[PDB]
Amino acid sequence: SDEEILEKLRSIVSVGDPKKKYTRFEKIGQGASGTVYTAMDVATGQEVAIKQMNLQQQPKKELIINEILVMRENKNPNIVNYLDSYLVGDELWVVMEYLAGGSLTDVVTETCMDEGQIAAVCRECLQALEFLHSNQVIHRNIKSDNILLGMDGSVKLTDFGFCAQITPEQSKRSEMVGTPYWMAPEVVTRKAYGPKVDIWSLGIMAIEMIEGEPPYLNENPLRALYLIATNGTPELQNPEKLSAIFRDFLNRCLEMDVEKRGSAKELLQHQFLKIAKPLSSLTPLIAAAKEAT
Ligand SMILES: Cc1nc(Nc2n[nH]c3c2CN(C(=O)N[C@H](CN(C)C)c2ccccc2)C3(C)C)c2sccc2n1
Repeated sequence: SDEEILEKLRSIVSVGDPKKKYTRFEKIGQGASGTVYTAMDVATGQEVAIKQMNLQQQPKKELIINEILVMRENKNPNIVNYLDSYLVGDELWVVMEYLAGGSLTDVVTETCMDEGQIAAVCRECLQALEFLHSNQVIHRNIKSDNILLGMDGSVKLTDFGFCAQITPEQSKRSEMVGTPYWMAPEVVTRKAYGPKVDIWSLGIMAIEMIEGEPPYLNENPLRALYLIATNGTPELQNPEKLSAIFRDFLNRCLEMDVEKRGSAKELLQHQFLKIAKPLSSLTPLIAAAKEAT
């Protein structure tokens, strides 16, 4: 019975020796959620990022299976590409594309962004969001840490461990999942929510690009969880620094009324995304974040 859920996971993964298909292994990161290596596809000569997790020691097969499956059926230019999976010696190896420009968290916490650079990032993310939302997938963990950057300034979404599928029959969801500071109020208050929670988290992510961090970050997770549920729409520290069209975009991402809050399809047409700079204008941000590290 359990955990015979592994049979699905062992049926998912590709077979064969990952050692044979990839060489030039170099460690690039090592968090609590695994360790990332760079490597070269012996075939195409292409560079890949391989995440290695301890298995059991995390876990949870139900949701890590969900992560693989969801990525496979949801390929998009604005989503970090999933390549392969291999289970070797109680380790789950997930081969992903390599983005060398680091994360949006490096940028937002070490640099200042102009409205043109923020609009370019918001656009790419909404493009990924509209695609997932049309395929009835809710990310539920949108934050700057899950935005990866290409050396050319490419903006791509990652981390599908927390996503959830939806149907016309079950159009909502009720689990208190995600990361506290980015969580929509309707999620914090255990109400039935929809895809628009990702829109809220995008808005908080925009606040990151503005102020360097999401609201209440000095407070502890539970304290922040309380602050969100009571205050509703978060206040900017210096709202007047923003153009009126940026403030409008923000207010529509952070609208308490789910019905009034924008959808990804809607927000892609907003006048704030007009003044978007090309993605090349992100490379000095990237360069700046690298320095001071
Ligand atoms: C680690 C690292 N990755 C880089 N680029 C990447 N290319 N491809 C990928 C990454 C990072 N990735 C990733 O899954 N990171 C997650 C954390 N994220 C999701 C919140 C992670 C990091 C460390 C340990 C476990 C899990 C993938 C998509 C494989 C880069 S660029 C400069 C430094 C750097 N350091």
